[PDB]
Amino acid sequence: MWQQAIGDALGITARNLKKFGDRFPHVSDGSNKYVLNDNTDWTDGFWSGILWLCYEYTGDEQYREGAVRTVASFRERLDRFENLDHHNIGFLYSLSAKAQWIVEKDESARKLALDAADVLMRRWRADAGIIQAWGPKGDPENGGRIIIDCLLNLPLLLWAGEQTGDPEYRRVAEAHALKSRRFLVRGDDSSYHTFYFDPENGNAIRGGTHQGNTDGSTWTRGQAWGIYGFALNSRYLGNADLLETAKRMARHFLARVPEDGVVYWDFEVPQEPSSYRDSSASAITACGLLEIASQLDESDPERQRFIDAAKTTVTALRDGYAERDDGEAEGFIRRGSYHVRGGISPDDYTIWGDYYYLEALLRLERGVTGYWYERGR
Ligand SMILES: C[C@@H]1O[C@@H](O[C@@H]2[C@@H](O)[C@H](O)O[C@H](CO)[C@H]2O)[C@H](O)[C@H](O)[C@H]1O[C@@H]1O[C@H](CO)[C@@H](O[C@@H]2OC(C(=O)O)=C[C@H](O)[C@H]2O)[C@H](O)[C@H]1O
Repeated sequence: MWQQAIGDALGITARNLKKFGDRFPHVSDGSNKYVLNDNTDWTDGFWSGILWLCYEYTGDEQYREGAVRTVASFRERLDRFENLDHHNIGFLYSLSAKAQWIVEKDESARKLALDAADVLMRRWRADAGIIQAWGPKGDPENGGRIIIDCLLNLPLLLWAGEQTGDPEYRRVAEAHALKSRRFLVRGDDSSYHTFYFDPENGNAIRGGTHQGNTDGSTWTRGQAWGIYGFALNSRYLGNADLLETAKRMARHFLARVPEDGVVYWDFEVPQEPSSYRDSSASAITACGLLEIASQLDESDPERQRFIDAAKTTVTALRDGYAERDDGEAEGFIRRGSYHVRGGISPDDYTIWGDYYYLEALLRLERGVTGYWYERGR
């Protein structure tokens, strides 16, 4: 059912850890090999997250040892503040530092994650009323810009608050999430990728993207970040509207799933085989669907509908996109897309797609929920 699928991921990760050594996988680029970086992108945490996931599934120290080393790398990355002037602090540290604390209660890890939360919390522009996504403070173009991806960076702040009792975190967390819900989600339940606000007064300027097909289109990964993001924020904040928004976006997504069960990179481009896909968006949604259901009561007949939608998605990814552990392939699922608009890895492995695909599996097979919040929140 789910064991075989997890088995391939397990074997692939085992080979990868040895081959990658201390480096981090990002995306493939025209082949079955991952392009590695020295912990300098926004995705390094997904590697740490996959290693932690494999460790919890097998108990095999080879995975933990690898994950532990990535934690040391993140400590050094924070120390020399390298490529951290971004909102992705959550993506980077929730699945690495925070994960280790969620996994084994490592105090050193905990503090590393809290330290990361601090630097991120400062990304909040009291005026704009939002956590600046990309660029430096007051950038001449991105000072007041929010990307839907940012919702996944909030759990690190929400977690820090509960661990520090400091109300700062939660306040800024909810402010950004409500702000996103109001300006990133559209009236037909679709969503904008990013939204711009005046840095000075904070007024709403417009919604748009440089990644989705058009400013008014629906980039599937963006819709996915919203589905999982809003659901995650609904858990921490006990916010029913955020949960409703998650459900709305989920139904919008599901109604546009193609015949083979995996989505194209954008809902507004030609929905046919010649268009590029984004298996990572389907993977993210599977997790998001399960997160949503977990917040619903059994009497709610929609709960099982989302659980089944999730199962169907994962099975679809497995059957038509998953790689077998053939001793060479380095990715879990094929046909993810980084930047179709730009021709950058438009049909490749994406480390985030792999992580969510694996998180969905461990959630479905073991009930493991990733590292966005303390197990059992
Ligand atoms: C400079 C960054 O890396 C570039 O590398 C590209 C490489 O991945 C590809 O395989 O080959 C290309 C040609 O050699 C090579 O240029 C990418 O082009 C990348 O776009 C570029 O900037 C990064 O872009 C991402 C996405 O816009 C930024 O934001 C992240 O995006 C996403 C997402 O879902 O795609 C999630 C995160 O929340 C968000 O931060 C990165 O910040 C930026 O570095």
